[PDB]
Amino acid sequence: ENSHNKARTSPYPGSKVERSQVPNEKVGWLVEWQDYKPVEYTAVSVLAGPRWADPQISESNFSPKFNEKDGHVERKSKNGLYEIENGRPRNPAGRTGLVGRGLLGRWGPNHAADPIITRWKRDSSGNKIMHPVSGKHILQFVAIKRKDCGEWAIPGGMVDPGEKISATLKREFGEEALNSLQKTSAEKREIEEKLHKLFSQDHLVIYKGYVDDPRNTDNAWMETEAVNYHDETGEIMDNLMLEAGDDAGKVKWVDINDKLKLYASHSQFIKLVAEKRDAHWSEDSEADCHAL
Ligand SMILES: OC[C@H]1O[C@@H](O)[C@H](O)[C@@H](O)[C@@H]1O
Repeated sequence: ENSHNKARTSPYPGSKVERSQVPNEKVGWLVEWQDYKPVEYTAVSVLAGPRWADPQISESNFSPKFNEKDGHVERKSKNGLYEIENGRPRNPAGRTGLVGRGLLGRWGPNHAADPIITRWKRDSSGNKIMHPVSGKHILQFVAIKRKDCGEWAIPGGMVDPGEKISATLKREFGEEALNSLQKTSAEKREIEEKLHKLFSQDHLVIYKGYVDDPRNTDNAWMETEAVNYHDETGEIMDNLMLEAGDDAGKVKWVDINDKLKLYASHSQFIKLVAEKRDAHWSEDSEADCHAL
């Protein structure tokens, strides 16, 4: 039922490295493939050993505790246990044609968080807006357009070592969508005040676990936790100006519907939020295909 596909594209991000070909029937690790010969690649930046990266497996003093909280490094996958073979993790979604870590710092799961902040779209009078096709109100969420992607996306990022997911969600939203890193500390508190209120009133976990990402390898992969914080009355997000963080091209409130084109698997997350919030989704019924 559909193997990961982005995790098998070439060349590997930021390189000219080509992955070994993996036929769809041979994606699952359960499938025997004695001749499987993935290319080995770990980015120079990762091999250099920065603070956010693990050492190579051979590193004498390195004894990772996979599938567990390993000190300041969360090695548990949100999709359950992952196998350890040849002393290293095996991607839970299957073969990718490349071993090593590529651009990912950690062996195993590399955690990210995606805060989906939503509010109902409102008119000049502060009332919700009903869509005629669905009869449901239009919901909006805060999206950013990165300069490196030029694609609209949920404002998320990597969990920092020793940081809790709830903290990552709040930090990323503030830094990326409210440009909090460029605030006078005084405003950083009016923000943490509004976000404190927001991040405690109406939240739902939308998705947790593996994400098909082109940075994934046989031994390291991305995982995210997408969580929706919703402002039902609009009173929390009404007087909060959006301002793109240094690494977000633009930021804006985006109307949600099934025509929305988003980065990665963010459109699927948004569809789930619309479902849970009873928001408008179907833009075109395709009824004219029978309308006569
Ligand atoms: O692709 C999975 C995740 O990767 C992270 O680097 C991004 O910041 C997230 O928005 C994305 O959901």
